[PDB]
Amino acid sequence: GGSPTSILDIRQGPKEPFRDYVDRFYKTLRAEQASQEVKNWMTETLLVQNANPDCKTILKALGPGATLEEMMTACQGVGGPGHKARVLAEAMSQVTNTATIM
Amino acid sequence: GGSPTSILDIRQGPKEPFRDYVDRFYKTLRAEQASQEVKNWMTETLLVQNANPDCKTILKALGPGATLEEMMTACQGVGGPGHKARVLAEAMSQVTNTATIM
Amino acid sequence: GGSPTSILDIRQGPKEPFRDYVDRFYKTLRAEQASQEVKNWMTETLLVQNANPDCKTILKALGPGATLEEMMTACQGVGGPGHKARVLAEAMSQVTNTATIM
Amino acid sequence: GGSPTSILDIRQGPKEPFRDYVDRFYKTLRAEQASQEVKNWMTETLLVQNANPDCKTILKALGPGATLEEMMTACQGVGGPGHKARVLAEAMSQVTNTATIM
Amino acid sequence: GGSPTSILDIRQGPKEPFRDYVDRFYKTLRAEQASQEVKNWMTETLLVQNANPDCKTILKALGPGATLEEMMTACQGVGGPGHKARVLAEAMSQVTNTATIM
Amino acid sequence: GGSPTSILDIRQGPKEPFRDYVDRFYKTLRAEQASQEVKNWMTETLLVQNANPDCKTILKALGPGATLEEMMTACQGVGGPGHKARVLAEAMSQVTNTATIM
Ligand SMILES: O=P(O)(O)O[C@H]1[C@H](OP(=O)(O)O)[C@@H](OP(=O)(O)O)[C@H](OP(=O)(O)O)[C@@H](OP(=O)(O)O)[C@H]1OP(=O)(O)O
Repeated sequence: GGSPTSILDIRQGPKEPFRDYVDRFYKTLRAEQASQEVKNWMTETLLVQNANPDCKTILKALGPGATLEEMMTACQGVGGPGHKARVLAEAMSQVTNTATIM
Repeated sequence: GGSPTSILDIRQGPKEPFRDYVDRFYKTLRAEQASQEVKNWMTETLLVQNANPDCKTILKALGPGATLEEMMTACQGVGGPGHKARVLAEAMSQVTNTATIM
Repeated sequence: GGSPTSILDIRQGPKEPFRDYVDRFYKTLRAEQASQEVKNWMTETLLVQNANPDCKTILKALGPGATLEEMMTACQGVGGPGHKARVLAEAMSQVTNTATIM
Repeated sequence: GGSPTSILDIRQGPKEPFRDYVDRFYKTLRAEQASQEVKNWMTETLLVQNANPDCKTILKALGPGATLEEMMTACQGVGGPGHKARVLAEAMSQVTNTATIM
Repeated sequence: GGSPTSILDIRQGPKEPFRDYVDRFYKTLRAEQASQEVKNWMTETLLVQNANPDCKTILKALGPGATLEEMMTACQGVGGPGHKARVLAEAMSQVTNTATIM
Repeated sequence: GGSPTSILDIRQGPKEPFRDYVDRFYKTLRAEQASQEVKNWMTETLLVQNANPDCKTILKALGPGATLEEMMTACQGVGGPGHKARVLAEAMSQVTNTATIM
């Protein structure tokens, strides 16, 4: 499901922010020789799924229609204390209130 | 919204400290050819809004129109045991008293 | 057996991402002059096992059938806020309820 | 209030240890063209104030009159488990007992 | 007894992977001139004792009489979420239930 | 409290391992023109106190009679889970039980 260099073998490091992830997302796409429309929805589906579950959760959180920028800001912070500062608090409240998960 | 290398793109990384983000910001603002008043407010609107939810929200935390010193000290602590530490024990207290959020 | 430079000796770094470790494994694997199928069943048997208990455990966790992509998506979650948030989330309440372990 | 390269613009990176930040301060101070006395008092009034709220709170904590060595010893520990750990332990207990803050 | 570089000094960077440390042990062991066997038992007695108190601890948990491989399977989990996660949960529940220690 | 480059000015980075620090110090000590004996009297008191509050305290923690074997063997874990697993496992029991400190 994606050969080396192909935008399909492109993924946001588990810790890689969206801002860092995104840059290369398209650099490796440019490596892929696909029409814009071919790469377009790829630019979309490959980006988000391969965008590190912290971001995917955010991206999905931003609700569809999100802009590469909107997701970018929310999932950009993914990586440094910018986002993590908050996630430690929420992850913490993810267990305190939501400890029971079914 | 925001072209590459523009002060608009300029986004304090999450971990990106204010003194750091702020340093490349203005170096970058210098790079975008804008009028004085244009850079004058970009220096503002792009510095606080795209200032990494930690620093950014800090500026807003300090209170709007915050003196560069107020956002600087407050955000110049972003990335160190000075501020980062505050986030570890404090967010921890956001879930202690403020865990119930609606 | 499984001395250095062998896909056997190929163990995802403790923190080496499935995206990297897979590359390492697949880089040291190619370096390993094994039959194609041999590499493939190593890719199947060695990978899952010598893949960093975080990814490794996941591999088994996704349940058999995990395409290289499934173990990839699941083991790609591992390494940052995406998954770490969760590991922290469970290791925390596993201790709370599941503290009693026999 | 403080131009670039001036000791006024000199600020201990949040994580920047005092040992590193002191060098950058004085190295930069050398760069700043201020009388020996003017540099000497910057060395005092600037070094402390722009010394990373962590080392900065340590300087005051050591108590005014702290010899550069005193702030150095205490503010040198800033940046690693040396100080960061102590902070984790103190901040940790600052929320346990001191959580109520007015 | 045991000066720098001599395997005796050979120690796992506490965060250093067992695999790397071990490589350092063995890479440097080769550097420490001994009888074939002498280097080997060092490989045993020194490695466990000087391999990151966590791995040092794992090894004992790996079963006195641990093979270099077994500990390799476990200590490899060190330096990674494999262990960072596990330690977090255990230290977490040990203090909670086992808080009273005598 | 020690001139630059002198073994007196030799200080284990707050994160600097004792292994690295012990090595920095001894090289620096050789650089430090302390008599053959003075270096030995330096290698003793300086090495213990300037070696990063984490080790430094450990050195005292090992209790008097701590030979390089004790401080190196303890302060070795400094930097990662070896020494630190204790910092995180015990801190948990240092604040929970010992939070009240007078
Ligand atoms: O110990 P690791 O699992 O390898 O985590 C490290 C560790 O961070 P923590 O303070 O959270 O433990 C580093 O700090 P030190 O071990 O050197 O103290 C830190 O880097 P800084 O020193 O610059 O704060 C770095 O975080 P990062 O590089 O993201 O800023 C992070 O590594 P990972 O999160 O990538 O595992």
